[PDB]
Amino acid sequence: AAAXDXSLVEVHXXVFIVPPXILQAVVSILTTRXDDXDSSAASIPMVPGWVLKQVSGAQAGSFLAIVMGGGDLEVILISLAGRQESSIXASRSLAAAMSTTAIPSDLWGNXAXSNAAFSSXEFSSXAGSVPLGFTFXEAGAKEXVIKGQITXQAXAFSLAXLXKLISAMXNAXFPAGDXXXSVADIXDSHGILXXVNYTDAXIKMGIIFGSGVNAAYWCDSTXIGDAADGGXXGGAGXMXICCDQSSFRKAFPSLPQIXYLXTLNXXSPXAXKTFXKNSXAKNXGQSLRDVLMXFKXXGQXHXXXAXSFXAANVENTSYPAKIQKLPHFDLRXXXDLFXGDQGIAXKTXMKXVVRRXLFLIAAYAFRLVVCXIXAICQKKGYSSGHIAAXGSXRSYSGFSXNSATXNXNIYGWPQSAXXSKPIXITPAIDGXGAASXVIXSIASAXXSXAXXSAXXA
Ligand SMILES: Cc1ccccc1C(=O)N[C@@H]1[C@@H](O)[C@H](O)[C@@H](CO)O[C@@H]1O
Repeated sequence: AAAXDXSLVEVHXXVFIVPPXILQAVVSILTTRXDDXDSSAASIPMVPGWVLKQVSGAQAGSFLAIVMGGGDLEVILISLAGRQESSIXASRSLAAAMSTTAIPSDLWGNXAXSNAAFSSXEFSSXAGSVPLGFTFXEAGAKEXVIKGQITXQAXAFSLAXLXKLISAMXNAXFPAGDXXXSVADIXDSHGILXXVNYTDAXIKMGIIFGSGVNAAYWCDSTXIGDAADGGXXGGAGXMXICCDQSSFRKAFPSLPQIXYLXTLNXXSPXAXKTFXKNSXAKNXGQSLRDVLMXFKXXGQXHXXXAXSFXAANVENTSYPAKIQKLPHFDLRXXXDLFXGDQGIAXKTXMKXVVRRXLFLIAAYAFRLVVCXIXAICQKKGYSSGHIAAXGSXRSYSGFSXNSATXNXNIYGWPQSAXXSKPIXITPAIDGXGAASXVIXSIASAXXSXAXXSAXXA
């Protein structure tokens, strides 16, 4: 707007501007950290998915899948057939009071009757008995696919006595009632690599850009450190990994962690998942709020104005999103927002700063966010491929285009349009649902023809 203001704006341009050189530096220690975690030790979990097989698109049949979080349980029935799939679903809301039940039988009892309900709805007969895939985004501890132990409750549950294998926990309540078999317990990122690969052979990774961020890809058993248990395993071929890289650089030798980012760390149930904190859009409204508050204090904006704004995480992700989507010019939509929302009255020169700031903040989450994608392709040597992306942040103003060209940056591609880029980020197929059904079909057979599903016991 005015000189004093433009100055302050260019310095925020210095703070949130992240050049390829930085991105290249980050990507480089990312390769290494990746390696680190596949080795006998390392800070990125890099937990094997136990998906030992590619997948054809020629796999057929009826498969069950569920995923539940706080709120709902999605039960999906999916119909598989020579590279296409038909899903049908239903959701059930967690009985208020579940999450904090004293009795564990309650949770499983819940998923078993919902299951009973869906089948009775869906079949009303049926003879064979169908495999089920449980996507349990919560805590590793898969020894095998058919496994799964709660490491720690996320999503805000707290149910006494579980850090057990959640699997035996649920089937039990099945027999009791009757009809299906839990053949695989998995992660949402795995699911999207898999289901997405069944429909598109060119898929090289499965990534989520939502509240949390993570990715999955296929490594190969001989390039791992798990090599000490196997036998029936092709002796060097096809192992899916759940990176759980939202923790990269908790050591901090290389993310361009600004003062705003330190603060966000601190105020968080502290000091972890720093790659997530620096590229998760879940925190982008709070990063926006901090600079804003910082300029108020230095008396450059919101002169006079009252603050109900100085409330940690008052601004969610939808605030910069909306400010970025502001179509016209005098940024009429932001003024509306700040106003009665916060009851602030800003002039258009401020709105200009608020917008330019949302701008920086979005683009850098989008840029940093692909550093672990290009790290995989490099480490695994994928010169071309498709990255199947899922997450809420992909229905965030210009995120798709941003990471895309961030990638063109890191690599150096001189290409006009995205569609022409060697590695393209495309939308995934359903990770949580179908991906979990496609992994059961894979699983089940391995069991069937008993080929082996985990580390030698
Ligand atoms: C915080 C924590 C600690 C270690 C291992 C798992 C977690 C986690 O929830 N991480 C989840 C991850 O499992 C999931 O794939 C993504 C995308 O949905 O969201 C977070 O990153």
